[PDB]
Amino acid sequence: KVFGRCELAAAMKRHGLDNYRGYSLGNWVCAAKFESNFNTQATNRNTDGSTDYGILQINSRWWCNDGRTPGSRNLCNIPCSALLSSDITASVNCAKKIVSDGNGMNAWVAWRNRCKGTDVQAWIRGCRL
Ligand SMILES: CC(=O)N[C@@H]1[C@@H](O)[C@H](O[C@@H]2O[C@H](CO)[C@@H](O[C@@H]3O[C@H](CO)[C@@H](O)[C@H](O)[C@H]3NC(C)=O)[C@H](O)[C@H]2NC(C)=O)[C@@H](CO)O[C@H]1O
Ligand SMILES: [Cl-]
Ligand SMILES: [Cl-]
Ligand code: NA
Repeated sequence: KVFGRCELAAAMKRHGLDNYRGYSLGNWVCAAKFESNFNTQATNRNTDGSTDYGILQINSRWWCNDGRTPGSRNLCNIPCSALLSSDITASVNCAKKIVSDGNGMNAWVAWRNRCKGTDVQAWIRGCRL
């Protein structure tokens, strides 16, 4: 599924991401825009052999099992394919674990480089929330 901006904002709000660990909703919508262009099916392979999955591009070396990232952990206890679903529940639940892990949203390179320190509330302007 390719979400609309406000559609995704509303879905993320319902799943408790607004102000989760202090990150306003706009941060999460911004991170999803630049990680995946709002496409739940996005995948990208990294040089270390791990793969990033889904709307928040969650990485298979630490967070999910895809059967081909040797010596990886599965800290979210889920197959990486669960993260590609049109239902964002699995991605959100896993992201909550990632963002609690100490480095905050800096775990998302696109958030660090393209969202951090910007006017992120712009990502939710015009949305009925
Ligand atoms: C969205 C996504 O999948 N992002 C990936 C990043 O998570 C990943 O960076 C490394 O991720 C983990 C968690 O953010 C870090 O491990 C933790 O680091 C803290 C701080 O040092 C430490 O206190 C924790 O105990 C430790 N926990 C565990 C379980 O390991 C790790 O430090 C991150 N970065 C580095 C440079 O090590 C990167 C790199 O694989 O990929 C993203 O896609
Ligand atoms: Cl907000
Ligand atoms: Cl933080
Ligand atoms: Na993993």
